[PDB]
Amino acid sequence: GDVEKGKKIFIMKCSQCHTVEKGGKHKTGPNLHGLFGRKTGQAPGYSYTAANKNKGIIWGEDTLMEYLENPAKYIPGTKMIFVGIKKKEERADLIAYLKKATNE
Amino acid sequence: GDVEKGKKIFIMKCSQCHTVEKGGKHKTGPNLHGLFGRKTGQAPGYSYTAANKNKGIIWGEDTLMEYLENPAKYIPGTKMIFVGIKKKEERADLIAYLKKATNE
Ligand code: HEC
Ligand code: HEC
Repeated sequence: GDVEKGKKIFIMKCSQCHTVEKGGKHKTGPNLHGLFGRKTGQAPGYSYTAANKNKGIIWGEDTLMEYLENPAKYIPGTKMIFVGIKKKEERADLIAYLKKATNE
Repeated sequence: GDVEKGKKIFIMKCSQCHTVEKGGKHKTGPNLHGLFGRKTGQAPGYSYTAANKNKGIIWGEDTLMEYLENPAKYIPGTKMIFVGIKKKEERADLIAYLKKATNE
């Protein structure tokens, strides 16, 4: 994969709620440093909600791929609400941009 | 409705297949200039497939909003494939970025 494009994807779609760097802060979501090979729900200092902890799954390329591919199946209600809030704002911003750009 | 954020979303999520500018090129998808207030399937010069045309739907703020919220209502199988191909590439670039950034 192209890490430079992946960086832009991460900024746009995740960085509002997650940091990746060693010792980076917990925000809406947990810091993700050390994620690869860690069991779900094991970021130190982050208060997970009921669903995430009870998996027994190890994060890696393949589990991330399945996670991202059908998030609704696996994300808990809390994150679903936060994500839906961000997606509603993104839609309104996109439509705002389109009504400007396509009529300029 | 933040037009500048809307632009960034458009670049990331749509600009591979769409232009918005007057006289802008048709690419995988139709140029979008003048979209608002136009019926579905009426971009001049563009070769559509069946499942979009002859709707009688007029594009606007609300129909665009529903499109983004419920794409199954509007996107044909052809576009589903193009978008699914794109999302897979996105997932691989994001995962590649994460395996670098979360291990730095
Ligand atoms: C962009 C595509 C991403 C990616 C790759 C991830 N997120 Fe999130 N995340 C958020 C919250 C509140 C949680 C915890 C939910 C709970 O309490 O159980 C998470 C959790 C994750 C994980 C699991 C981490 C673990 O340590 O087990 C992963 C891998 C993850 N996220 C990746 C919050 C958000 C958002 C808030 C609106 C947004 C946007 C994202 N996350 C985006 C992404
Ligand atoms: C980013 C979220 C967007 C937005 C806002 C739109 N698209 Fe696409 N698009 C693609 C193709 C092949 C078509 C034609 C499908 C067919 O033959 O019917 C479209 C169509 C649209 C429309 C309808 C346009 C019309 O004139 O009726 C609209 C409003 C629209 N798009 C907006 C192809 C793609 C992609 C290829 C992988 C990508 C990505 C997008 N479109 C993204 C977006």
